[PDB]
Amino acid sequence: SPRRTPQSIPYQDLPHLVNADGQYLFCRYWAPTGTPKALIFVSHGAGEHSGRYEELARMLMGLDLLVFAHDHVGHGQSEGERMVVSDFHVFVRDVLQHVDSMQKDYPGLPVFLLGHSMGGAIAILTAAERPGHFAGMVLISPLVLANPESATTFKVLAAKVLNSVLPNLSSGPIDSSVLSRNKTEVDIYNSDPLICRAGLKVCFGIQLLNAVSRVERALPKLTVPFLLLQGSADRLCDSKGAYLLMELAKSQDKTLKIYEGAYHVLHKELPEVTNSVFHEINMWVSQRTA
Ligand SMILES: O=C(c1ccc2nc(-c3cnccc3C3(C4CCC4)CC3)oc2c1)N1CCN(c2nc3nc(Cl)ccc3o2)CC1
Repeated sequence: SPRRTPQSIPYQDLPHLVNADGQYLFCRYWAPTGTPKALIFVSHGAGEHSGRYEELARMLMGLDLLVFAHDHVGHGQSEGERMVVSDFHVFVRDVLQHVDSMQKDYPGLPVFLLGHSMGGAIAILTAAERPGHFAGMVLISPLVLANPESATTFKVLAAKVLNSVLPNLSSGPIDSSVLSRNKTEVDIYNSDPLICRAGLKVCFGIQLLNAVSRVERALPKLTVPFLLLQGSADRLCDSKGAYLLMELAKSQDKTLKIYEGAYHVLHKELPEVTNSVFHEINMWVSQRTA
């Protein structure tokens, strides 16, 4: 009987890739009609999925890039216990597998990464693993420094799980309303059956803590060009992290745009913010694929 997504759709009916642990990842592609100028992988965040990037991906495809993505293990239409990961590096390993597969299929093209939130930490660690190989990285509110208060509170729970055997302990859910000022986008997020909005399993939050630690160690060695988009009112990925990334990265091509008063999900924020975000990514990628 065929392997099916967690929503019961046979993988044989969907674009997919099998990762190094034998788990099926659901994949998406947006390719232009002409010859592609470059490849770009879209790296989604915690609890969400690649389908949330439809509009951004179609904009990038319109610049003649071949955009590709997958749902990370434990997310969306990919396999794995929901919101569990044996180690955070699994996400990076799987991105690298998909990139390597695509570069075989479409050789000679430069490859970019775009990542948001947890997906931005994944993007940072992916570029850091392959210094010199990626042409550029677009980061929308990447997880660099967590909100200090939320992180300290969580670290209490983390102390229980790290010192005891408590496999089912969970944090309280994040309030989706404090992550975008656009109430319609919040309602869409709350309506999407592929989003996990349950409280975070403490074991997974521990891997996010590992992600923050690894990102810190990676920054002084990062050299990839990057565009960094950050809201000043981000209640999850603290803006201090974006400033620290600008300061500590060794990249010779680094740009920060701060959106004053904007919340975390900048590409699903108020129209004037999101329109700027799309425009600024368009300009930055166009200039680096000319
Ligand atoms: O990638 C992440 C993401 C990043 C980092 C996180 N950290 C925790 C977390 C959860 N529980 C306890 C503690 C924590 C900590 C971590 C840091 C180490 C421990 C912050 C203390 O959850 C996170 C989630 N996201 C992207 C998708 N997502 C979204 N998309 C949305 N679109 C709209 Cl329109 C409205 C709303 C939305 O929300 C949600 C955000």
